[PDB]
Amino acid sequence: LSLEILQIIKESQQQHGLRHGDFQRYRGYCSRRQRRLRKTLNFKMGNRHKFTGKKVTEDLLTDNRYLLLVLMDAERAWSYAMQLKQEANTEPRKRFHLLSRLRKAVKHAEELERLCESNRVDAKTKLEAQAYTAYLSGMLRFEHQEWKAAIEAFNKCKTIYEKLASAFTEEQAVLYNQRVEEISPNIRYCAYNI
RNA sequence: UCCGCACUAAGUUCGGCAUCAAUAUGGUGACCUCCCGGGAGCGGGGGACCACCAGGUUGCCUAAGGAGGGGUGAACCGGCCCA
Repeated sequence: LSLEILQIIKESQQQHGLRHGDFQRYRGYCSRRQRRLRKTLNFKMGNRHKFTGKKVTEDLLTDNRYLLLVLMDAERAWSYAMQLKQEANTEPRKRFHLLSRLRKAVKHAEELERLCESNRVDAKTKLEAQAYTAYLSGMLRFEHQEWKAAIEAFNKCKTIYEKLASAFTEEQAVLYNQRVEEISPNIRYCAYNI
């Protein structure tokens, strides 16, 4: 139904090491959270000695929790990419795996976006996921030095964030304004690089 | 505050399975094919295909696929230096 992806990710990253710049602990926590969610809802991927490719269909979205699985997959991919960003200063080889991982991060984001097109999901989650996917696509295109698509995605995501902030009270719009302030320097730097 | 309770929500600890590919250059090891010379052992030069290591741009790649570290390397079947 209705979910607050931004609130969940903000409450998760600010309390699991990322508040001071720690990515190993956040990645470990995300992996443990994914494992616990898989065990809790009986979402086993492969049995003993065998593996089967699972899929999140619209029929099983009635639990209002399978969104968190794909969200945590995307968050883990993003954390891995930003972790390799730190170690890419002295290891030039890490960049290829960094980009190969963020390319799958955008795939996870677009999967979580496309699974929300059904009527079982309210209008808030769809718009929030669209903003998240736009931000992720912009980050991906910026990291590959593609400026036009990155700035287009950044414009879309900031427009959605501003509309969402205007839709609510000023007490709760602070987080959306913070996200806008976080993404503005990237847009300005990309424009300056041109 | 007590519960052999129910599920949701985070961590301790121990096992099992699996852990990618293309492109440019150079190198090693098998095998194949063109030559020049020589009274032998052979010497010099050019290519086709496979495996691997280091290492630069990448992906119609996955739930992921480190350019990580170690050991065995066997019966004579990885070669090197070979009494």
